[PDB]
Amino acid sequence: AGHPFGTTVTAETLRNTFAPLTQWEDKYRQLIMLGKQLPALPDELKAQAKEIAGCENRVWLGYTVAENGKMHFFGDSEGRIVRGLLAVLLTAVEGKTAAELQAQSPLALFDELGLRAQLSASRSQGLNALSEAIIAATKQV
Repeated sequence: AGHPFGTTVTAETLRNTFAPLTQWEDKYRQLIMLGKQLPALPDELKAQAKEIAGCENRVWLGYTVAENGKMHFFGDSEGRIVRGLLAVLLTAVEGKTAAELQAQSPLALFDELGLRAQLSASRSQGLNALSEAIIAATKQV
């Protein structure tokens, strides 16, 4: 269930890493490299994840809550770009209480990385679906 995002990889290392990349294709590649750091979710735990759907790809997204209220998220995806975008989202949300996550948008980091400006429109529906799954999970907790 475990992954590096939030712990060994953070919003500020993503920011420092993406900031130099001015060619958008370099952002794209960084996005893909980032998603290769996401470990494979075994079919076992894809079943305990809610299936979220964009316009081209599926993502799986689960969560647990420690007793101190912190939420651990986990997920997987088949497309490499979508694995990158999911890694960015996990970096944004991992380790936060339900209270802390209803404070800003889950997708603010995608803007901060310069990623939204050039992604296809179709991505926005999957991103927005991810955002509302997070919002919904904080509602359940």
